[PDB]
Amino acid sequence: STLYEKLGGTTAVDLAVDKFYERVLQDDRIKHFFADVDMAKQRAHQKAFLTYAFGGTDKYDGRYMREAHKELVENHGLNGEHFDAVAEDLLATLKEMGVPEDLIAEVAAVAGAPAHKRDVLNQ
Ligand code: HEM
Ligand SMILES: O=S([O-])[O-]
Repeated sequence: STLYEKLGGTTAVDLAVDKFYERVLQDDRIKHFFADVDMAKQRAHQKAFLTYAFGGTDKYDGRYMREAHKELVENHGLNGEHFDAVAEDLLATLKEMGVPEDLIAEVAAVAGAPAHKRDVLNQ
């Protein structure tokens, strides 16, 4: 039911979040969206993205998502291409960790949920 059950406990979740953070950090498509934020904050974001994706959606109200990403949309040019890149990066990380493909699809449908994409992009 929770993230730690899905992935096999606290080490495993740390592994997932660290790998995801590392991949986004190296991704020239999206790294500039975090340029005005420190490294702990960037990590906390990848944790939040992953947590959401695994189905702790309820922590993140769409109204809060709209507001949280508004400056990205208005000031950094955030668009659907960038959105898809973060989601892609998560799935690549999970695949590298050995996460079963059925779990990967579950999380991909949540991470790329049209309602969430609309909120994040302020559409
Ligand atoms: C998609 C699954 C998605 C969610 C969920 C999400 C959450 C989220 C929250 C809760 C914050 C607020 C953090 C705070 O402490 O104020 C937040 C912040 C930022 N996000 Fe995000 N976010 C999701 C998706 C995306 C995507 C696709 C991008 C693309 C670059 C992105 C970016 C950012 C940025 C930048 C911030 C602000 C900096 C930060 O505080 O981390 N998010 N997001
Ligand atoms: O231990 S938490 O900051 O991923």
